[PDB]
Amino acid sequence: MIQSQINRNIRLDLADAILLSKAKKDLSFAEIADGTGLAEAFVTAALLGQQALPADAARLVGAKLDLDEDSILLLQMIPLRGCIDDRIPTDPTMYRFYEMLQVYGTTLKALVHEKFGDGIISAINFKLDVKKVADPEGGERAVITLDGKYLPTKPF
Amino acid sequence: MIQSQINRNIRLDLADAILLSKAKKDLSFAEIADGTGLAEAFVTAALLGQQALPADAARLVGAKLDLDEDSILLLQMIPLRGCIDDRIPTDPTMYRFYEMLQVYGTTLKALVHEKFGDGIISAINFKLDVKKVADPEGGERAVITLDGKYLPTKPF
Amino acid sequence: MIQSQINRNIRLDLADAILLSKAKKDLSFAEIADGTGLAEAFVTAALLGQQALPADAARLVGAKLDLDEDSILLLQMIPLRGCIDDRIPTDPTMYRFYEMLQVYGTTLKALVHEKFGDGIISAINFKLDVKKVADPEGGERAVITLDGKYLPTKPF
Amino acid sequence: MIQSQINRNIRLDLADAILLSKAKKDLSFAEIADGTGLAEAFVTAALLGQQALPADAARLVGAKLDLDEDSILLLQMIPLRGCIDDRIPTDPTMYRFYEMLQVYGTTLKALVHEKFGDGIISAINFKLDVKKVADPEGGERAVITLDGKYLPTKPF
Amino acid sequence: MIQSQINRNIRLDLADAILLSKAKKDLSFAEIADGTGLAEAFVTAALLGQQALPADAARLVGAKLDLDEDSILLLQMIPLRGCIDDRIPTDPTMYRFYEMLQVYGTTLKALVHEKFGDGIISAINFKLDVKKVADPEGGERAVITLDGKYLPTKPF
Amino acid sequence: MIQSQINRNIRLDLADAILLSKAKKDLSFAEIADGTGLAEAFVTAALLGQQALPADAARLVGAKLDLDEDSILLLQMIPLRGCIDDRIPTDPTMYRFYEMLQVYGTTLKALVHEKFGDGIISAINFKLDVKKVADPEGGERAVITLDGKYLPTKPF
Amino acid sequence: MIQSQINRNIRLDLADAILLSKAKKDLSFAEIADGTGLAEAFVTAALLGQQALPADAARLVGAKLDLDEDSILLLQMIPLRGCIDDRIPTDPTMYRFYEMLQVYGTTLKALVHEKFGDGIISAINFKLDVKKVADPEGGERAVITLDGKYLPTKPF
Amino acid sequence: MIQSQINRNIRLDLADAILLSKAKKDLSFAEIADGTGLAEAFVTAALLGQQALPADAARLVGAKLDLDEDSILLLQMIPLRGCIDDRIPTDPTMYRFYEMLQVYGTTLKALVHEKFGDGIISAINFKLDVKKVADPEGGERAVITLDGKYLPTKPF
Amino acid sequence: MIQSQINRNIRLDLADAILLSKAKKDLSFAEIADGTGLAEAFVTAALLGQQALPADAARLVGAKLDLDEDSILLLQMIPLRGCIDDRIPTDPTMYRFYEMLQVYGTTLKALVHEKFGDGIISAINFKLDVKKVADPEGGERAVITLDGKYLPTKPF
Amino acid sequence: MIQSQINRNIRLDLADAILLSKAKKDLSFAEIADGTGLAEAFVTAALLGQQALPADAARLVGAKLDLDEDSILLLQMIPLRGCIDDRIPTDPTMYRFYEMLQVYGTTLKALVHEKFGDGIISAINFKLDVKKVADPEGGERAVITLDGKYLPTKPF
Repeated sequence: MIQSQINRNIRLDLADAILLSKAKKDLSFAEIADGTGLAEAFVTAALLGQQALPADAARLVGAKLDLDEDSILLLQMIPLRGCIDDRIPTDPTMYRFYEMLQVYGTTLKALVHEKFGDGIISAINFKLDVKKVADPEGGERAVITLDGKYLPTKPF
Repeated sequence: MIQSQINRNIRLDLADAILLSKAKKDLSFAEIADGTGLAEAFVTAALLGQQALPADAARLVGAKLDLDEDSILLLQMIPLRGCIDDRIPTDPTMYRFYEMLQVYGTTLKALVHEKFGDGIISAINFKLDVKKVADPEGGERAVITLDGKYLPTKPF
Repeated sequence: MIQSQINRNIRLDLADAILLSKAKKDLSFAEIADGTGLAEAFVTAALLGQQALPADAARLVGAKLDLDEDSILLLQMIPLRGCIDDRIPTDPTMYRFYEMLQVYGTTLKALVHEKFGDGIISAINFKLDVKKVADPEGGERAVITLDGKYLPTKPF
Repeated sequence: MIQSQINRNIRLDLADAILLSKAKKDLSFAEIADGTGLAEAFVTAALLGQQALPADAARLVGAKLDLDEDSILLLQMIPLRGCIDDRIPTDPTMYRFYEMLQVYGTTLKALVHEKFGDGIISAINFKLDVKKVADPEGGERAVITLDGKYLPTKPF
Repeated sequence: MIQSQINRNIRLDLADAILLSKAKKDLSFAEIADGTGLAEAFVTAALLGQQALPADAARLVGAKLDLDEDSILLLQMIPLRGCIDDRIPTDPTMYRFYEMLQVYGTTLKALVHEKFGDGIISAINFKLDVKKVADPEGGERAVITLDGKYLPTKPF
Repeated sequence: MIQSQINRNIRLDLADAILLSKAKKDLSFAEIADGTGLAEAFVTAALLGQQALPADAARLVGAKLDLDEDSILLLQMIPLRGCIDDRIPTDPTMYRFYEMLQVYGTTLKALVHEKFGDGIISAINFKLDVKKVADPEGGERAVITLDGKYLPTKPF
Repeated sequence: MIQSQINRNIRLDLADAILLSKAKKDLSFAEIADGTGLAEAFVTAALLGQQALPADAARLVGAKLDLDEDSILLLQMIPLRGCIDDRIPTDPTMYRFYEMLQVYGTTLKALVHEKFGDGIISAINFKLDVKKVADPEGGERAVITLDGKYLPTKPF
Repeated sequence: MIQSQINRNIRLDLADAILLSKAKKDLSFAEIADGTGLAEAFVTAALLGQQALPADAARLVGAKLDLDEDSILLLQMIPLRGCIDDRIPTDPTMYRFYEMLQVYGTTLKALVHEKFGDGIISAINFKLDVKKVADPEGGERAVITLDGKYLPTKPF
Repeated sequence: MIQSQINRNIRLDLADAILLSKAKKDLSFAEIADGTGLAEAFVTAALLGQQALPADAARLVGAKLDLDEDSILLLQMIPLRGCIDDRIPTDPTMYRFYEMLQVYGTTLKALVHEKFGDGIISAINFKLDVKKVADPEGGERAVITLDGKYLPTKPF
Repeated sequence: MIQSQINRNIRLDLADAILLSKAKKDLSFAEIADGTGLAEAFVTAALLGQQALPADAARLVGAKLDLDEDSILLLQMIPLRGCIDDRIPTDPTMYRFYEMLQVYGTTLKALVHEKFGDGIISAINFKLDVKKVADPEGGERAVITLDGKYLPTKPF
């Protein structure tokens, strides 16, 4: 894929249409990603404008959601990424993930440098997943796994 | 503990002093936390101004770091949390965790509502840890586990 | 249930249409909510894009307001919450509630930690109500009750 | 009292000193306010730089906290109010009250206009209290009462 | 009136249309307010989306400006107030009033507290008028009178 | 006077010192300005860093407040004006004047152009005063007079 | 003229239409202003939404650009001024004039107070012109002249 | 020559010291620059932290102001330029030059491209001066000349 | 030539249309620029709203992309430049170039002043290109060359 | 190196001390880096707080600049990176590199995706250098080479 976007509004407008069609068909994101060979977090992110789908997956989810030909093509374009309206989320569900950064951001830095060294944990060579588990005290917990490659910073 | 702070600069200035003492003594965060009974991410976060240490743990790390009495008291105080200087990190290592939110924030929201329902994954009833694993294609990866309670949003 | 929004403009545009119909029909929020079994503050918030209505209540309020079938479906979706245009309200009526945070925010923090411990008063396990009472000295007062669960922050 | 401040840092620096004295003396805000004749939220807000104490209460809390003469006088000055560092709190405890505004701000406006009319609920002719109660489902809740005069907006 | 707005763009778009009709009809704000019994500043503010007109005044100004019935209803709605695009005016005429705040804002605070005590001068229980007077040095001056009730901040 | 400042912190730091001395001596702004031949609002603004005092008034207020020689010189310097910490006041007393601009800013623009024409009402050739009067409904009111030269905008 | 605007987008949308007509007709701003009796900077500013044209000039440039009657009327309206999208220009050509203020802003203040006294150089009683001259070392230079009335700040 | 600064606070603190010395010695910027062969705008900007002085000029002005040897050296370093505290000036005298950009910024762009072509008028190959002239209608005017080289933007 | 834009949205909307046509036709930027005689970075920048194409190149790329006549004209106008939506990129690919300025911006300043002197490296007399090369350790690298004229800052 | 910083001010204050010592000693960055075996851009960045020096290089440059032992240790710690005071540079020399992003940011994205695919050019696996070359039309140019590894974004 060599085609890319520069205005996030195009794919994000498509995301809204996808969500409406998805709600009318009573579909889940697991169901949509089923048969694509791709993880639910990757396929979901693509629908929401933050990843590009291969052609085969794009045609599959486009059929499932009744998308027109322009929209199936748009899902394959490399996006202009950035899902937050204005830098800091207002939505409580999204905000809690930002709050984890406000509380543990420097701890993440410190422990990455202690265990790996100078450099970063990648957000590109990177996998994400969300699992629901029982809480032994009652209720449920989300176990969200961030799996990123360590890239070192060395002198040159 | 019923005492709390309102100006983050006090605990963050202490953090800078802790970090210099820690460097002079060639100490790691894992070995500072050893013997506290507490996870390294929790103890590290406390040193960096973002959690309160129980008294026994505050005295132990204070001994290792040669902290004065006011500093050992300060580590026990409930902090004014917020480790980011100005809302968005400049540091590449912490920025990548912000970028995961810019790319996957809406996917996290969508999958949380899919698997749990309306509501939030807690940043309060919450544990995190960082593990280093080998990348089968070469190098190292960080597996960062966010483990939060689901709190539902229901009508009233 | 499992469907959710990512762009607040969809439900906020619906709220504008809802307010027009409500005004044209000379309806109050109390009487739109009457018969739903849900509190006026919850139903009002849903109309204004900040909560999801159960199917039975969305159908009922949609009949009262002559909403099309897509609008009744949108009311049931889990919203992308955040009602303030740009972080700080300009409207005097909403600004006063922000001002109470500028004046008493640190007092709320201090007294919450004093009475409960480290942690938060939840905005999720949470309800509020607005009550009109007579002022003994003349005129009327609003008694706005914020009722949230204490969630402790514990070492791990 | 006709003396007032223009730079919040003077009283906020004093607040930090008060908090350290309070912690060294193992005092609660309820204990400090006992005997002043004033509500704990009012006295606490004054200590934290957001209200002015009458002379007798200033002298009393200054004895309890072993404050010097300049500090006792500062507590009686009318403050430059505003406790939030930079408009939006970073601290989770304080942030939850902001989130209440992001979710319910327009509902509070709508319900205030429906029950009272055009105008505002006052943040000046206004009392606040925080009450710890049992959660009937288990645990504890905060019942926070905002009690403000209705001021109408009428043509002229 | 119990109906209120949450999106200022609706009444502001109406204001743009009102101003065009006013310009085509060569009308002044003084002429439009004549016969309403309401001050020109109040009626003007309502046209520009910042006040609500009573029904009789809305019908009279609507006849003068040839407004449709939806527009006449909208003028009676309680607005989402806030006339400044983005917090600080760009327009020189409006900016000068902001600059008066930058220069005299702390003086206004200091003199209010000196003459009245702790508290505010209300922007709600409030009247405003603009008068043209001759400058004895040549030219003209505006005398703009801000008339607000004092509301005291008292201990509780 | 040809000397001017470029960093407001110098004169604002002086202002804090002036306020402490003023408080210790139980002085009002009205009596500090007594005998200067200058209006209380002008003298007060100079003490608070927003105007320059002539040498005679600077010595006169400097004696009343027991200011050192450098301070009396500073009060004569042309200031770097701007009393608001960060663009929008947090203090309720100053905020209300900002809110009057949010509600009536466009009304003030419209009425200025109607009565005078294109141009501005000056904040430079400008005087203000604060008067305390009875509220005929009960209580007290402030009548704040803004008196500014009309400067026309003309084609060239 | 007593008619004014409050939303800059109306005249800025007109400016875009003017620019398209001007490009299609191969006209310069000098040619458009020729015959108006007005300086090219003033007429150009009016076309771009920042000044008001007298009626004779409005009709003339309207004929040159084949504008409709609503547009010719809009050009006569007193504008809501402010041509910069979001406070700081992104465009290099416009940014250089902002950079001149970042480098020389305090020097301009200092030199104005030294030559004139306390007060301002007016942006209202003000003329601007752009002159192209040869660079004696090769190339071309712009000599831009800012010609503003000095308005003194005097005690009262 | 080759030494440069990265923190504007160091030279801006030096500027404050220079202004205090200058005020005590009753010096003007014209007299300080006298004998340097450099324009008063250039020397003044250097004192205020926005240009570098040659060694001969730096010792010369340093002797007039009784600067220590570290200060004379600092004046010769290449500065981190930027005199505005926070992007938009609060001071009325400096604000007027920003307002000229809000009013004429796009006119300056349009006339530069008309007279010269695509590209910029330089703020680096650039000179400015401030001249006082008489206003034939009474009073005084400042003529500020901005003189910058045209650098073209050409295809490659 | 002499025509220029003031609202970036016009050319940026055209960019979106170009990208859609480009993807439908399976074209690369390299192929679109082929035959123009112009570098691929310059032509691409023009398509994306940030440069002006000469007439012959505009017609060539217009034919390739099946653009209408208004669009071919628009591509020849001098743009209102600025491709970043809100100052700091959200997109990871664009953000890495901002991060190189956060890490190396003061080093670039320091080394420019050491090797060249006071002044700037031009962004106007400026060429850039992107080259794909083998990584000697495995994989691919981008070698991005910024080639700008040095403009000195000298006294006047 | 497992030690890291969380507050950039510590290393940036050290950078200012380094720059003063460097200026007093008439040293260039090239000669400070000479004998380290490290590139001038890397050593310079470390001195300015944006990289970590290995122990041998830290001791060598510490000797050259007469740094104390705490400072030599600080240069070895992994920094909290971010050299720009407030997100967008004010300094002209630094700003030109930001302007290159405003003009070419979307072109860089487009050409990276065209030549490499989805993903990023690394700012971590990354080197840069600054070279002076003669301009054949007269004067000098800077050739700044940004050399980063391509990291692909692949489906998972």
